[PDB]
Order: sequence, then C-alpha cells, then structure tokens
Amino acid sequence: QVLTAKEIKRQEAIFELSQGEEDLIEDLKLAKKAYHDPMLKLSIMTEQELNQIFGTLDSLIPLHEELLSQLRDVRKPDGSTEHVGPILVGWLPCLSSYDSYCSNQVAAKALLDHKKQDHRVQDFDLWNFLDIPRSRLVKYPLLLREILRHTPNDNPDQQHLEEAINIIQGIVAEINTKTGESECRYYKERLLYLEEGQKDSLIDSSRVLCCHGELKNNRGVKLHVFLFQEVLVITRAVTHNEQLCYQLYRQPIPVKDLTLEDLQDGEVRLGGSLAFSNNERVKNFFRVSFKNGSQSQTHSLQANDTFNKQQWLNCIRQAKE
Repeated sequence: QVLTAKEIKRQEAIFELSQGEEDLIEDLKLAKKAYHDPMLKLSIMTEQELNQIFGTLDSLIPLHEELLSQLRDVRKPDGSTEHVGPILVGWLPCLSSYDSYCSNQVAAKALLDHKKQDHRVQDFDLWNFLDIPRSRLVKYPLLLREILRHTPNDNPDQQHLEEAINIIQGIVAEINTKTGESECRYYKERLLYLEEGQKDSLIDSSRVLCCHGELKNNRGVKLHVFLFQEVLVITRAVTHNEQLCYQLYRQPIPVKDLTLEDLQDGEVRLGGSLAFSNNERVKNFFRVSFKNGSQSQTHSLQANDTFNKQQWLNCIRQAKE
C-alpha cells in the first residue's frame, strides 16, 4: 500500500544480494582468464600446480550462477522483487560443495606461498582471490539479515529468511572448525626433523594452529614460523622427496617458556649479506628467546608490515595467555 522507507531498503538489500553473486562470478571467471589460462599457455606453473589452484573454483561458479539466475527470474517487469525466501531455502543445499573447497584451501595456499618465491611467476590479486569464496560464504548471514530486517511481519519471507540465515550460520561454523583442524594437520604432517631433539610431544598434541607465516631473521634467512597453541616451531620451507616441507631450524620452543620482546625500529642489528632501503631492512622486528641451557635460542624476526607484526605479537601473547 503505502511505499515505506523500509520497503525501499528491502528492495535495496535484495538487489545488493544479486549484485554480489554477479561480482563473485565475474571475479572467479577473471581469475581463470587472467591467471590460469595465461600461465598455462606459458607454462609458468605445472598443469598439476595450476589445477590445484584454480581447479576447484570452477566447481563453485555454477552454484552462484544458479542463484543469480533464480533471483533474476523472479523479478517483476519493473525490476522489484516480492519474495526471495523460497529461492534461498531451496538453493542452500548446494553449498555443500563449499565443504570440499574449503578443505583443500590449505594445500593451495601453502603452494601459493611458496610460489611467490619463484621469479618466473613474480615477473607476472593472485595471492588473495582464493579467499573470495570463503569471504562470500561468511558474509551470507549479514546479507540475508539486511533483507530480513526490512521485511514486514505479514511477508512470509520473514520465516524463510530466518531459516536461511540459521542454516548458513551452521554451515559456516562447521566449515570454520574443519578448516582449522585441516590446517593444523596439514602443516604437522609436513614438518621435517633432520636434527636431534627437534621432535616435541607438544607439536604432536596440538590441535590448534593459532597463526603461521613467513618471517625473516636478522641474518637474512627466510623462515616459516608456526605458533601452535602450546609450542612455537621455526622452520625453512624446503623440498624433500618431491614435496614442499618445513625443515625445523631449531628445536621447538614451548609457549610456557617463550620470552617475547618487542623491538623498536632500528633496534635490530643485522648480519650477513644485505626490503632494500636501510629503513625497510630494520623495521617491524620482534624477538623470541628460549632459555634451555646449552641449547638456548634467540631469534630476531621481521614481519611483513606493521599490521603483521602486531598480529604476531597479539597471537603469541594470547597463547601465553
């Protein structure tokens, strides 16, 4: 009857939902056209490696095209939409494919982190388009709730939207839990212990990888560091028997014995052959040390930027508790 501001907001929310599907489809097709196809023709990575990076994305595109097609089809001649509830509830089951996808994400990301070392590739965001699908999944509750809050009590979409939101919340929570477990298992199976006393039961018992990432030490060594809930593991990414592995650099440091010290920019002292500007070389460092008699250790580690350095400080402090 009366056109309300709320109804205009509801139409905005519905239109926005479909535009996001369109944007996702466009970006995933673009990933394949600008990155996959081009690298394949120029053999920038093996067919194996490329299949492992864009291979699954192609199974997700049809899911979103189907949702978009249905949302488009239901619009009235004037472009408005009466109900989106039935369509969402009927489409949701196809999200089961996100389980398979999110589970293989760790292997793809691990490979991708290694490839940014290859010059052939870097002589080209290839590094983050893989996060697009998961980001969309995580955002569905927010997007559907934006429609719900402007949906009137006499509109049946209220119940259907409440249902869709609840179901997706359940899907996301489960996929996030499994992803966390898969990540921790994936890296534990790839740790390589080539020297005495590097194994530790705390690594074996870990079920949570708080955070991990590349850090460069004050001697120019590129390390991949893993903060499991109770133990820090410092490694170098290497290839051992056809596979990307993480060779322990020192014995693991139990979090209960890890002393963390923030270093101000310029406080670090560098060694070895010499980021390129002197200021870039001495910024964003922190120190981790471990008292262990003859095997005591100390590491001055450099994060990727100011934000990444804080992330590391926050995670280590949180794990220590």
